[PDB]
Amino acid sequence: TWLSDFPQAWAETGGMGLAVRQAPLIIPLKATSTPVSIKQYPMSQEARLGIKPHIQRLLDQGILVPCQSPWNTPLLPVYRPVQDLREVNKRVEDIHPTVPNPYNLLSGLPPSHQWYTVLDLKDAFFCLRLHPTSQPLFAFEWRDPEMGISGQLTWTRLPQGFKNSPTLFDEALHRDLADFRIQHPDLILLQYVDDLLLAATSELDCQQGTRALLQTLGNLGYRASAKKAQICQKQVKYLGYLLKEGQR
DNA sequence: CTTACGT
DNA sequence: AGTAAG
Repeated sequence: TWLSDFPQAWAETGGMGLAVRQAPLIIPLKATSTPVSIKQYPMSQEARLGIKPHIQRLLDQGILVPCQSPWNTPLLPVYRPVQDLREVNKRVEDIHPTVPNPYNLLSGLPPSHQWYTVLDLKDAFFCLRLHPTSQPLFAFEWRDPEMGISGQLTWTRLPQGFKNSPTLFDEALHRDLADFRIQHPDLILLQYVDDLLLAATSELDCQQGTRALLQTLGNLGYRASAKKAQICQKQVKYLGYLLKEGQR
């Protein structure tokens, strides 16, 4: 089965990812920026208890670490933690947006390629490391009033809610898949951040190309959702479109 | 929580 | 001058 054949490639079996070929990212600030420290709006016990197991898992995974930082932005409970990084985003230097819009991306799908595999990378941003010099930027406060600990945590990986994460991830995965494209010039590979479409001429070519892509992704440290994967189908859902007999 | 359009 | 998103 596709599951047991590629244990490293699936999030279900391969552990949390880590893009081992990608250097830890340095996040340049705008020329005039200084740190901003926003105090944490008090959180209800219900919200804190809802968020806590997620924080603990991220700590265990090394994705969060304790820190002391002159930067601080608030968490809101939505329960899962959502960080309001808008004041950090304002102080970080802009980069050119290189993620194509889905309409244009899909124009690169020729009618000769009607066998599809769609993969969704799990916890994609967390696969990219942050350089230690840039980690303090993203700090937030975490307290356990029944455990005594009251200090800051920050991210060791590219965080959710940071304005440049989608573009930085898209560019990093493009670098890591450049050789795959060269070794498989008969295949079409569309990348939209963490959403991938592979297109082939035939069921066999799609099967072989999908095996090659899963092997490559897992080897590089990325992880795809086995649950959501659409493997070697003539009909798939990709980026909100239904892809059927060349249409859409 | 806070903060950035259309009647 | 009463929605969506971090």
